Amino acid sequence: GKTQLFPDSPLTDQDFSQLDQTVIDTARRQLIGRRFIELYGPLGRGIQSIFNDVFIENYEAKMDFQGSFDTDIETSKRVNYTIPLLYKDFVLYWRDLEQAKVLDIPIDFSAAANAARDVAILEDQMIFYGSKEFDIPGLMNVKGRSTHLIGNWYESGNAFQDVVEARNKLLEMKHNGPFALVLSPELYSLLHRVHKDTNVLEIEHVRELVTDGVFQTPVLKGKTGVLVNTGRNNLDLAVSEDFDTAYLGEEGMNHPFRVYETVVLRIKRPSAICTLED
Amino acid sequence: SPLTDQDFSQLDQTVIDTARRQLIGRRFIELYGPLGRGIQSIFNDVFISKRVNYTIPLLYKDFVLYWRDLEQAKVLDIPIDFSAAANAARDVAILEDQMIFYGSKEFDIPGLMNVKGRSTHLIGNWYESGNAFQDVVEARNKLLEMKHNGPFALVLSPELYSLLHRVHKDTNVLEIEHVRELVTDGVFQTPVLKGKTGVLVNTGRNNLDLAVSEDFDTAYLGEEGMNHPFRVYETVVLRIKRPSAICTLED
Amino acid sequence: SPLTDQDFSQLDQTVIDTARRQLIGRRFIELYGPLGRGIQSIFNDVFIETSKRVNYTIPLLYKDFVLYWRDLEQAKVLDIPIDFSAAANAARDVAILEDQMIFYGSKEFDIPGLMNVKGRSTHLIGNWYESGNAFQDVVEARNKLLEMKHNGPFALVLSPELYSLLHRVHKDTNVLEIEHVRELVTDGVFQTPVLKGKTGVLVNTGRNNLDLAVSEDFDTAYLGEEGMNHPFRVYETVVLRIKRPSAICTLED
Repeated sequence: GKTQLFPDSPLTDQDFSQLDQTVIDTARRQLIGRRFIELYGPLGRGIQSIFNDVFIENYEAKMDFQGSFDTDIETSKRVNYTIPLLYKDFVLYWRDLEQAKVLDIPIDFSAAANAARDVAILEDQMIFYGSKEFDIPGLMNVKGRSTHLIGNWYESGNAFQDVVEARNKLLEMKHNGPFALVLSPELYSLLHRVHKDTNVLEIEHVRELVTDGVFQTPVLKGKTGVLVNTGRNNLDLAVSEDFDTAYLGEEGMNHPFRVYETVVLRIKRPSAICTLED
Repeated sequence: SPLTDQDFSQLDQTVIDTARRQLIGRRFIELYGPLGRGIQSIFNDVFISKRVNYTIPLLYKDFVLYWRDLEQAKVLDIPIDFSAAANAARDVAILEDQMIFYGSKEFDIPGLMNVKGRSTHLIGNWYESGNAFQDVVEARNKLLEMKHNGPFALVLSPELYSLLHRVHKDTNVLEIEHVRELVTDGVFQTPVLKGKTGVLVNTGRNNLDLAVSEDFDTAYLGEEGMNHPFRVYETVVLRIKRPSAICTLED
Repeated sequence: SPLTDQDFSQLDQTVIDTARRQLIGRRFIELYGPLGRGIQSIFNDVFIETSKRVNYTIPLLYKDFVLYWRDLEQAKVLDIPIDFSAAANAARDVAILEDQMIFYGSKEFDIPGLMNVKGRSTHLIGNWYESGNAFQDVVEARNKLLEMKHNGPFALVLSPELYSLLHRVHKDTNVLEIEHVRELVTDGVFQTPVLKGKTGVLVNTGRNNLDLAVSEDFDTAYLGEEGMNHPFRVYETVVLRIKRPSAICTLED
């Protein structure tokens, strides 16, 4: 196992397994974008860049008697994306490890949770805004997406009207699949009032149209939201290496570790995204 | 055949799963078997008997796989991307649902919302409480007066389906739970219908059915410029035998 | 017969299912067995509050449909299942005729029906548009039936209009009138299109009050080839015996 990878590690196989379990459990509870985006299978270390095809037009099926000789294919542009690396560091102290070993006390993996939280926050930020250095577009700044302006959401019923208008805008472009809604926390809290007309909570009424769930993320500030047509053919996440931990070697009698992963986001059809902005 | 049998199997499964998750009409309409390729037209007897002939149409959509990506896939031993196949399969299902709910004006095939001999019900303002229940009850009464007492299915536009999500006055229950026992075959919604429209249909293979010749399938169009084009196709048609067993909630 | 055993079995199954899902009277009325074809008349003793014996003649109900040789030839060539569609229409028509005979009798054979027998109770209904009136009317009808030493499980049959009018919310109550009505009527509430307007019937069920004598159930017969086509006929022989006319209350306008 991980002991073979780092034979000079203070921990044992059980401790490494517990650390990995803690890291993955902390990562799972914090990842928002992975709740409605499919994962392209783990490729491996044999790749360092990916290819993305961006479409600009949509064609529908045809009805005929026997068929046709010509083949109709939409025009697409090919681009190259560089897979970035995201990582964080934490330290374990020798005195605490020795005391736990001599007292037969379970080891406290608290810094690993903070490292995993920071890595997850960085990944969410990259997904929702893109990497400026590598020039990778994000959900809220892609080119060719639809834009909607929201009104005053303090008055009851306005949010439902805005969501309906965004859905109509997305539907007029031959997009009928299930939708997902992501909001800033300030707007998310405003949906927990009582709809006077229907005598129900506004969030419950909104959840009827958005059948893939409504989520909120802290990376969005102020009045900000996005409506996305869920589908593998529309957007995807390519993962080279998932969340993992590495031992950096002893230094100053203290043992540092690193938590790292390599992911990227591919947007195929920018027309399947609507952004609700102030 | 650039792909081996495993890749073809995954392609077929991907197309089938993508199509099945989107189809609405197949959830409450029976199929008249996979007849085969030996038939090209069907006969319908409207029992009011009048015999008509319907020509079975063909629905298809094409996509393409490139060879560089495939070769890299076998080189690196990684799963093959099939996003284009799913994107193609979605549109075929959408077109099939549109044809089922509105028919083809060029093939001269009636749809559920425009067939002759049906019943029409004018709905009221659904923004209040209880109006939807009254409208559904009246539509079911109209259907019942025509010697039709069987399982019923209700299909609504998303706007009306959302409007149904309210509180039934004086009983403190959701109206949807008060409708699900009258309409014992379920309530469905589909984006095909626009505005405030709906349909109530008495199910049963003796009232209406779907005749299919070839189900969803994939065909290789042959190599072209070292690439690989593919086609996704199917041949289906809808027969309505008792037009009186349909009530359209219009506005 | 052009059909083999399998097609005959399928035809019988289709006719049986169509008849079973369409018959209303058979839901709350007992059957006096399959008697057979050795009996052509029955005896009914009416108790009036004594016994009067009356001879009833068993009628025959039938309807004909046809299969076209071109369709069976095409189905045989293409190896596709045959289409038994006219049989469903014939079975539906026969069932409708039987229900009409049960609820109104035959004037030719002077057999009384449920809504026109002599020695029954009649109740005049009010305006059922207002909430609560129907509950009061049903309660009063059951009270009328109660002061006759009749307390068995009751059954209610209504016209579709009255049946639909009953699906509102009871005034000053959370529940609908359907539940309150079904509380009193423990044998179910049925509706049929045979009744027209605002009419209904409340019947104290039981073998000793009324029953059905069936000499031959639903069956199919081959009439022989004609014009290369194939006609068939669906038929049955039933009759209704009412023994205690006092156990019926008819709601009329």
